[PDB]
Amino acid sequence: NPDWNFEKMGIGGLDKEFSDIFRRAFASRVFPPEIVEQMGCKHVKGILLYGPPGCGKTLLARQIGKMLNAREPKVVNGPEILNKYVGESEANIRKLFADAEEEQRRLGANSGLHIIIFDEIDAICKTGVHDTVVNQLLSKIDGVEQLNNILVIGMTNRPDLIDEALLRPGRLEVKMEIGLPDEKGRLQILHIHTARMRGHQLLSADVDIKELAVETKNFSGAELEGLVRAAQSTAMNRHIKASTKVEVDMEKAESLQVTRGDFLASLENDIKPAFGTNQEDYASYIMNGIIKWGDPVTRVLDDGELLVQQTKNSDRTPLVSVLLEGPPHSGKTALAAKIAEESNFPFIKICSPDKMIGFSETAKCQAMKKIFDDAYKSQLSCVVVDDIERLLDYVPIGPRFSNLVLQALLVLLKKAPPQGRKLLIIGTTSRKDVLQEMEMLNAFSTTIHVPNIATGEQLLEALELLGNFKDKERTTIAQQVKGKKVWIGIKKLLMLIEMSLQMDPEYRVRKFLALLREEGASP
Amino acid sequence: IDAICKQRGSMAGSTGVHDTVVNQLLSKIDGVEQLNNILVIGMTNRPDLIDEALLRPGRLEVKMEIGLPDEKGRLQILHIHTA
Ligand SMILES: Nc1ncnc2c1ncn2[C@@H]1O[C@H](COP(=O)(O)OP(=O)(O)OP(=O)(O)O)[C@@H](O)[C@H]1O
Repeated sequence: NPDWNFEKMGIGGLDKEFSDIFRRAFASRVFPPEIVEQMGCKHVKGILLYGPPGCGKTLLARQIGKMLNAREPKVVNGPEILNKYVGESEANIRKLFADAEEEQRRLGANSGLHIIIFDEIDAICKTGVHDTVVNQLLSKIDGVEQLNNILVIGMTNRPDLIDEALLRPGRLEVKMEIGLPDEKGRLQILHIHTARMRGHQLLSADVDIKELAVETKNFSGAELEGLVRAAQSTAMNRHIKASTKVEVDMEKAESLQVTRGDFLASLENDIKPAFGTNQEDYASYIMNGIIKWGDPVTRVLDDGELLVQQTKNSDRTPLVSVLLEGPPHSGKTALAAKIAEESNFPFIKICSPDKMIGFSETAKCQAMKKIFDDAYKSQLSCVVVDDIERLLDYVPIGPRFSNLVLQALLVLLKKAPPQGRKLLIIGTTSRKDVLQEMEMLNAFSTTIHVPNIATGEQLLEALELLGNFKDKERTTIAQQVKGKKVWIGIKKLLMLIEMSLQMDPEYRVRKFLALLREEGASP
Repeated sequence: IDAICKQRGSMAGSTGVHDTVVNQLLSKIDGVEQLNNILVIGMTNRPDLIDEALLRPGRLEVKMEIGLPDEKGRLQILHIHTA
């Protein structure tokens, strides 16, 4: 039988798609032809493969051409059919059907299978020349005479611009989607390149190919080869003392080694990716780390762990929400980012207003919808939304705000993901009364409170952990602040310390204390 | 180079002479026959108008940006022109 493997194709994921085809898309072929003719059914003869540029599509087509006792596939590269003279292109299109018609007449459908490969079909299919070509191809594929031994495979990166009539059933039946070169493929390519040098013992042992493969992301085979060549260039130039004139070469220009340093230098400053990659700048939201100046941090973190484990191991509460609360400058987004990082989930993302400046309500709604749609594809995911009041931009005058964003958030806060999947949501804000007065506080399942430095001993402990002031100043600070309560956030404390450290040592303490007096307050 | 090479299509004419030129150039630079004793240098003011196909691995694939000079460059240019 066809006995699909998909490991035959030397790739990954095809498991699912191969299954599809072998079991149900294609199957009439294996079935006895007489019964197929007797009842009905229709052999599939149209497959379209769409995805970003890569070597997977051509390799898959070659594997299929090896996946059957067929002829040699006929491949046309680009719009070579187009001709200056009238009539040549459609003539050639018909000329391609040579052996097919030969077998479709001498043995009809009872002959060998014919494979047709189209590269960048979008160029030819989408004014007289183009419409004539499209009509000729459509008639030849499906016309008065039916061919039962021709298969057409097309590859494109812009499926939206293909003719709709070409997607009618019986012309392009099967749809296939492609992706990018995975980590295992990148390792295979790097091994196919490097090994040659490994055999000659010319490669430094310090090189670790796994690390290089990990660093390279979104790099195709050509890009990896270019990176290797640039590493070779940086290695060989060590002996090329060329200058304004060009001396070139030395007594050690041979027996060269593509060292790791050359690889890294070429990767950073020589060869740039043509697509880039993702980005997770947790350092942006966590710039100065977390310092345990008291008990509240531990309480917040423990509640976060409890919520995470409830989300992970629940059956009838697949969706859970929580709200971070506190006064301004209390450090709320950093704690949420820390909890998300400690979650250890496959999918984590942050929605922040810093990425939406000058947007209208519709753009913000579309961005949020896209993020949640992406989150709905994984098995268990976490999402954090910070500065809710800056999202539905709010002003105490009027008051004024955006209703579309508020309604979208209210709808999204209680929509469960598809069956068998888990989602966690963490929201941060510094204005609870406003949200409560909007009837939005009842959507969240629970809340947590972020406090501020209250007692002087906590301030002294924070100073000691920061390690900025010495014992002499600490004695006076404790003397003057121990017998009184304080009210300050950590971010403001860092700002005050940085501001006060500018002046000369004789005044610093006083200046600092002066500032601490001006910023004092009570809840 | 941008005068000759522009994105395929995107032109309103019946002759279609702006596409055959690009296709012939692409075939000759990188075709079935392997020619490896040539180097092509192309300079332009508007890199965007160039057809995307010509800018890729194999075809061209090394691109330099010449920017405004710095204080040292200005000094060198003035010295050169005042020598
Ligand atoms: N124990 C801590 N908890 C939280 N943040 C801390 C802690 N120690 C140091 N930090 C740092 O203090 C800063 C807190 O600022 P953050 O942006 O988290 O506060 P915020 O209340 O969200 O700000 P704002 O109210 O001004 O929008 C961060 O740089 C964070 O890394």
